[PDB]
Amino acid sequence: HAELKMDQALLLIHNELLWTNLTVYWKSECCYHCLFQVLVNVPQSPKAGKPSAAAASVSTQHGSILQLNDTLEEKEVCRLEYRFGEFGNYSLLVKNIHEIACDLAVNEDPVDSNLPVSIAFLIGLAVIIVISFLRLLLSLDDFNNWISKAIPPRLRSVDTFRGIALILMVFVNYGGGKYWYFKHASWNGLTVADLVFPWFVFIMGSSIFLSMTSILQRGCSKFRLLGKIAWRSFLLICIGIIIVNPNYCLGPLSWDKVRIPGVLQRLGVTYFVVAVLELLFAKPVPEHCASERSCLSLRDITSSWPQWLLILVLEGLWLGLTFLLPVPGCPTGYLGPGGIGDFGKYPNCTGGAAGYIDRLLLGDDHLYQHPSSAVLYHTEVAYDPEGILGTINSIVMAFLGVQAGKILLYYKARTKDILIRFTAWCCILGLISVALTKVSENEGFIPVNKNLWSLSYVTTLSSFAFFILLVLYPVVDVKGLWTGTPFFYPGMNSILVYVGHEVFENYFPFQWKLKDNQSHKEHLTQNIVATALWVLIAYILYRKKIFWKI
Amino acid sequence: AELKMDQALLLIHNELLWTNLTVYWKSECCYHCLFQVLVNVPQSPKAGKPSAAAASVSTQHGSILQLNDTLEEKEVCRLEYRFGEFGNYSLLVKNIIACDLAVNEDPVDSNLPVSIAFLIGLAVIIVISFLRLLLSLDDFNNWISKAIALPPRLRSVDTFRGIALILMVFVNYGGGKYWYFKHASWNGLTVADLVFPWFVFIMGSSIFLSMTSILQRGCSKFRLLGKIAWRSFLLICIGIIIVNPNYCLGPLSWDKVRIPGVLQRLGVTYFVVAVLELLFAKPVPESCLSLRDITSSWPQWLLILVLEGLWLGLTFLLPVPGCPTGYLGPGGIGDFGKYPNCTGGAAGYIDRLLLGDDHLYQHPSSAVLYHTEVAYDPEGILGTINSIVMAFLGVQAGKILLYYKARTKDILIRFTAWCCILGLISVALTKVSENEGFIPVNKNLWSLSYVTTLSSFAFFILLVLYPVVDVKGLWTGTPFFYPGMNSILVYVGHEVFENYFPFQWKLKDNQSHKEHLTQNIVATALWVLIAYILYRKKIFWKI
Ligand SMILES: CC(C)(COP(=O)(O)OP(=O)(O)OC[C@H]1O[C@@H](n2cnc3c(N)ncnc32)[C@H](O)[C@@H]1OP(=O)(O)O)[C@@H](O)C(=O)NCCC(=O)NCCS
Ligand SMILES: CC(C)(COP(=O)(O)OP(=O)(O)OC[C@H]1O[C@@H](n2cnc3c(N)ncnc32)[C@H](O)[C@@H]1OP(=O)(O)O)[C@@H](O)C(=O)NCCC(=O)NCCS
Ligand SMILES: *[C@@H]1O[C@H](CO)[C@@H](O[C@@H]2O[C@H](CO)[C@@H](O)[C@H](O)[C@H]2NC(C)=O)[C@H](O)[C@H]1NC(C)=O
Ligand SMILES: CC(=O)N[C@H]1[C@H](Oc2ccc3c(C)cc(=O)oc3c2)O[C@H](CO)[C@@H](O)[C@@H]1O
Ligand SMILES: CC(=O)N[C@H]1[C@H](Oc2ccc3c(C)cc(=O)oc3c2)O[C@H](CO)[C@@H](O)[C@@H]1O
Ligand SMILES: *[C@@H]1O[C@H](CO)[C@@H](O)[C@H](O)[C@H]1NC(C)=O
Ligand SMILES: *[C@@H]1O[C@H](CO)[C@@H](O)[C@H](O)[C@H]1NC(C)=O
Ligand SMILES: *[C@@H]1O[C@H](CO)[C@@H](O)[C@H](O)[C@H]1NC(C)=O
Ligand SMILES: *[C@@H]1O[C@H](CO)[C@@H](O)[C@H](O)[C@H]1NC(C)=O
Ligand SMILES: *[C@@H]1O[C@H](CO)[C@@H](O)[C@H](O)[C@H]1NC(C)=O
Repeated sequence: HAELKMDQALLLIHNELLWTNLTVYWKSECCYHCLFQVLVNVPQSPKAGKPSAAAASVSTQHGSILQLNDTLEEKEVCRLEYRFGEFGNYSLLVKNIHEIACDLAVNEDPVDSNLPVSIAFLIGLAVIIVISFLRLLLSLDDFNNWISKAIPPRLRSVDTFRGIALILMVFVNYGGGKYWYFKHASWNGLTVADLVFPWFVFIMGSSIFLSMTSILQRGCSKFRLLGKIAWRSFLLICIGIIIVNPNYCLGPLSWDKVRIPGVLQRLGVTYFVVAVLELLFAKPVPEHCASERSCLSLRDITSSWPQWLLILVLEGLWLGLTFLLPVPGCPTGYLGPGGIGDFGKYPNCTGGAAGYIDRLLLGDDHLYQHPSSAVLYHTEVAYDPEGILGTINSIVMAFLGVQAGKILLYYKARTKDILIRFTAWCCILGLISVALTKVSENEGFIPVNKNLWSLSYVTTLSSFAFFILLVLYPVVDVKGLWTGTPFFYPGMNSILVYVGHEVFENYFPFQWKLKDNQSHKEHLTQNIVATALWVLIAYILYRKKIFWKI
Repeated sequence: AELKMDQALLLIHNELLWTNLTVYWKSECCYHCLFQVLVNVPQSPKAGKPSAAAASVSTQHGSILQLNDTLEEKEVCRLEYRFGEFGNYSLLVKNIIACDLAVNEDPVDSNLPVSIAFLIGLAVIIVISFLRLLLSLDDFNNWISKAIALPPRLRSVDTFRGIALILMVFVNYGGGKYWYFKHASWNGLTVADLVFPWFVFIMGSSIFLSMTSILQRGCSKFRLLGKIAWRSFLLICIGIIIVNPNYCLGPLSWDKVRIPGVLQRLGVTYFVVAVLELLFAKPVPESCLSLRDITSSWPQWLLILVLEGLWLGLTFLLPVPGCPTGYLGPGGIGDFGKYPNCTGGAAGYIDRLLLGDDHLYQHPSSAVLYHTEVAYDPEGILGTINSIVMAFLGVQAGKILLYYKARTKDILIRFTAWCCILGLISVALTKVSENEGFIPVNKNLWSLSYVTTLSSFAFFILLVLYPVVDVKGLWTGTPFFYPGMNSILVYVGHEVFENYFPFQWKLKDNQSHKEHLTQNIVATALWVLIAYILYRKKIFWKI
């Protein structure tokens, strides 16, 4: 409604005081321990009855804490903790009451982002898009008729899970309407965009076990499956480094500024490690005890105890490196965001041990230069979310996916046992996560961090994945009440969809110029249309059996 | 240092204290250009101290310099030297009025055998590296076990298309930024200008070679018409969406979308010529001079002649407002600058009238030389007629290849006859001159002489490829038909992956031909390798 943009409310401040230099400090409520950034400097009023006013633009995404203290006296005047709307015209008046108090007034009502659209506009847009697609499909055959008138099967629950993850990833990678909850969490906590990648690693591990056991029971030597695993991991790493990581619109690729790690690099490294582990210890899948009712046998874990032992050793290594690796110019065992986080006393300390290891082994230029904490915590250093330390927890979560595959493939005709074990695993992983985080975004022993790929992050997302599998496997596999109707085509063409949406970022169907580039509705509509078009492309590549696999 | 690629720093010293000298430059290859001012050199402040002015002159080909006084407006000397890349030329002029132009530093001249011998050396090095990398694949693994469509594709059309694809991948990436590996500014023929017409010719030949097989094997005409229409629509949509816009500048908008394009023109011509062939389709029949391939296509020939007449009439007779009728010139400063905004003439006027100025090629091939300020699309509306004509010439080549399958001599005789006829037509039209003649060879207008010249070249290439690769089998096209079978995928990939690392990386110095040429050769070799890899796995993409 003004020169504002993208969750930014203009806050006029009337310094009605006569002889006080007033400065205005602001800090979002999302910050755990952040410095009070300077917002605006409102000078003293020249005379009584003629206040001096200045214009400042506060944020809107999540809360706002305003601190007013005298610039010269360095004494607090008053504090506010308002939640300014998207395009509000809030006005703050500070004046003597008789000591000094500030009054906040809402000159113009906010647009109330996500309140107006809520679910009503979402349902309306979905219905309109569906009607338009159906009309286009029906009228498409009209042109063809005018001329005539003139003269071991793939598991479907895993496919639906991967399709859900892929749809969510395509939505949140394109922006997801540029909403704060559809983007990545700044440093800690969990958002909608933070869920997909751990789910992808979990499904990768489950598919690793499924494919491994299917190929081995087909009568194939381990020395050929090892070559397949190594080649697939190498292809993943190379594809990521060459195609996915760099933004070639900026310019040609130069090794001095090549981002070595990435999503596909991490996927390939973890795939190689966990698949080679499973190949090394690959027990044949045994038949059930013919009861299949409420069997308590833990043969699934007692047949994979070496893999579990090595995974726990790796997790202990991750904990030791995170909490006991002296980082120069940084507290040992740091988990904060740096920049202005933790009151700003460690500005060049994003990540801590993981960031130090990344900057040491790979160099500062070979890391993600725009980490998710840069926007909020003002981190000036380069931290890569897919670093080296986090690869250990990525391997751990891939192995948890392997465990889920073991659960769902050992007891193939014992769906009650499958659900019992999925419930048990979800419960125990949730208990571990709730012990580590203590139900807190930034408190607890190990908060839910994606950039660090925290152990609590892995446990929380693995519990979510186990619950999702518990919901999907009966409905989509056993009961058959559902088939993942809009989901499993991306589930089958995951790699194709990922590579395509990484390449065809700005292409017209997935991205077009907007009338209002600072509108949430326009961005959300564009991102939803792009996601729906990627689902349509995956469905087309399913109808014509074009399944790209590595 | 301060110089750029294909430029020489021309120092100019004037020993005259009574006449300021302004320096006018004009490239030798331009037909009729205004003498654009190069540098203004003031008079010498005192005797024995000539004023020094430094200017950079294009060294690609020719440099006509005229010095005339800025006050008396009278010329003092004229020189037509052809400078060299990264040179250092000092031009001293004194009252004796004569101009010396003594060269100080010898030019690098990267267009010299440093682009031939070095190219061969780079190719040898790349081949050796690839062979060494491929050799150590199975031997190491073995040593580690101790520690533990009724007829086949012609392959001549495929080799021709593969040559065209290699050329397009090389010259689209820049081709070393050489002047002869780019599109000639308006009239003229270069290595880049030869690619697209060959693609249209091969498209027509494949149109016939596939249409007759489809009709003879198991299919009807209505399903084939549906397939032709769907393929044309797909090509047009791909050209509009994926290929034409360069999305690195931002999201697509309708006010800045280029409606014409390479694939749009190919799809439109495919639709038109394939529909004509399907409508007038007759079985192929099994004589030193039969002439059946024309008696069996006389209706299509009549339609093509009518289309050619329409193209000629529109080009030479459509009244362009604020422009002479029958204008084949480039506008800008071309044709003595009397038509600053007339690029294309009738074809450009039709494009701007129908599709609008905003939906055209913002940066045509004449902007670099003739300084045109208007938008002219080489793949416009009017040139589609000549594209259809050459697609039908390719269809005629396919008719020759398919009628006389039994008698190879009956194919070579027709090929040499058609090549000679089209070469004679082109010689008559252009008067063996790039800028003279009735209709000079011009890719931007897709001139009729351009179509005839490139079709004669294509007929000669087919006449030298069909025997060698098919009749006696001297040489299958080892680096050629692998892209020949994946043409559409190769084009789409190099139109999508222009900037990706294997095909493009950062250079030590962007103003160097030995670097750009190596980059483009590596990219083309990698595209040939990718097409070969897809051929090995049989992942051919069609439609
Ligand atoms: C890389 C990626 C394809 C690996 O996932 P996957 O589950 O291993 O995917 P694929 O379908 O490629 O699986 C490969 C093999 O898994 C096996 N498999 C997969 N699903 C299976 C199932 N439901 N039942 C049995 N086997 C299965 C098969 O053997 C398949 O190969 P085959 O069909 O040739 O035998 C996938 O995780 C991905 O697309 N990642 C990129 C997305 C991402 O990481 N996003 C993060 C945010 S950017
Ligand atoms: C592929 C392209 C050249 C035109 O297609 P084509 O020449 O007809 O080749 P395709 O490989 O698409 O083949 C299409 C048909 O020709 C057939 N065909 C091609 N060569 C053949 C041969 N030698 N013998 C028999 N049939 C042949 C194919 O089998 C297919 O027929 P089907 O319908 O029976 O499957 C075109 O789409 C393209 O690549 N354009 C980009 C290149 C370009 O224009 N560059 C300009 C510079 S940017
Ligand atoms: C705004 O002014 C208040 C009032 O002084 C500051 O509060 C104290 O500032 C001193 C700095 O001299 C600190 O040592 C104290 O810890 C602060 N708190 C208390 C309770 O005394 C406040 O810090 C000022 N704002 C900023 C951003 O510095
Ligand atoms: C769900 C998610 O965002 N995952 C990873 C993320 O993927 C992305 C992130 C952003 C984009 C962008 C901006 C556009 C696009 O079209 O493609 C993307 C893909 O890239 C970062 C590492 O490269 C990490 O923050 C995340 O692990
Ligand atoms: C030999 C040839 O390719 N000619 C066509 C030409 O191709 C090009 C030209 C330029 C580029 C560029 C700039 C980058 C790229 O990576 O791709 C290209 C492809 O595009 C113009 C119309 O689009 C016309 O001059 C011709 O039809
Ligand atoms: C407030 O600051 C201004 C300079 O920005 C200064 O001129 C003025 O005197 C200050 N007010 C007081 C009361 O010191
Ligand atoms: C906010 O309200 C004040 C009150 O007068 C007004 O002057 C100002 O223009 C308003 N802001 C906008 C953006 O309309
Ligand atoms: C050359 O140009 C200068 C401008 O600096 C001018 O003063 C001088 O008169 C000119 N020479 C002649 C001969 O007019
Ligand atoms: C330079 O001066 C000469 C002298 O008359 C003139 O003929 C020529 O056209 C001039 N060059 C231009 C105007 O480009
Ligand atoms: C060109 O030669 C002159 C005369 O020797 C010299 O002063 C000048 O620096 C040279 N230019 C370059 C770029 O070396």
